[PDB]
Amino acid sequence: GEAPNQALLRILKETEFKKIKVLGSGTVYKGLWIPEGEKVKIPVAIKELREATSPKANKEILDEAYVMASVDNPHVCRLLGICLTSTVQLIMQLMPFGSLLDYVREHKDNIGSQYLLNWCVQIAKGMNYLEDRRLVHRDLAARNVLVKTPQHVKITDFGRAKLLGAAAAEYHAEGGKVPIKWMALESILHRIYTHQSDVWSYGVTVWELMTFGSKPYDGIPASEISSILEKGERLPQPPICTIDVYMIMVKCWMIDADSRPKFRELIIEFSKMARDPQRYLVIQGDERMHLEDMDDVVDADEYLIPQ
Ligand SMILES: */C=C\C(=O)Nc1ccc2cccnc2c1
Repeated sequence: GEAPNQALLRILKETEFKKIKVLGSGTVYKGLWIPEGEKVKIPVAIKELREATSPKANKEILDEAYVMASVDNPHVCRLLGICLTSTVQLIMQLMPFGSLLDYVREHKDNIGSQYLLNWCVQIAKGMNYLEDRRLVHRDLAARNVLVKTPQHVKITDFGRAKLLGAAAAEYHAEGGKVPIKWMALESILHRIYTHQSDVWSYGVTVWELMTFGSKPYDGIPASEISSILEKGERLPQPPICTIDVYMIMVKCWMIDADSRPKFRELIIEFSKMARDPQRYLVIQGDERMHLEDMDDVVDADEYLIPQ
């Protein structure tokens, strides 16, 4: 019916890694992973559940683990393994600069057009790969992209991710706390999710980046979004955006899903713009901007296990 998912899920001993410090409150730690019987140290982020008495929460972390184990792309976050102690631990690649949402808010005065457009390309490559894998993210947002380096971002948070119905080329959900301000009209109205609903949220994510992390429809209640969208209203042109960039964002927000660009087309359009960034974004001072033993440290991206 479909191709078998031969991804490996790696179980790690808790003695294989050291928590160095806390990054956020379950709880995320900065840490180091020594693959058992390998002379390598891998910077990791270790996500540990708090209560561990919640069967619900345990199902949710393993779903995430299932999806992150099944993706292998330079622009999607990858899981190194899980640890089944009292509290289940997810070990992933450390992404030391944090979320791109925070990163553009914190660095709004240092970020030039070449970085914004290259990020739009990389997120499009990430999302096109996911589409190839028949995977619908359903929660794409500048908060859900992480910064390995200012040159290199990755889509994260597969908590909401689901497969597309090949026989049913759409997903059908039922309740929760949801990101109304990022969602396609068909999603808010009919809980319909596709790759094309992922393109709508890709549009909003590009608007967050191009406004240096402004809040979409700030001050408008979630209850009002569906009406506003139905009245043909959309997020306004960011000051730095040429009409070229903004028109692409607007195409991602068309009511007809099949009228939106494909991720493969967004790769192409942002790359053309990436070859001449000052033609496509106008930024003040753009021209003048730049962004134990570590002996056996290697990045996760240079740590490959056989396929
Ligand atoms: C690409 C693996 C991954 O998802 N890494 C991840 C997750 C959370 C987080 C928080 C703070 C710093 N780095 C990371 C990295």
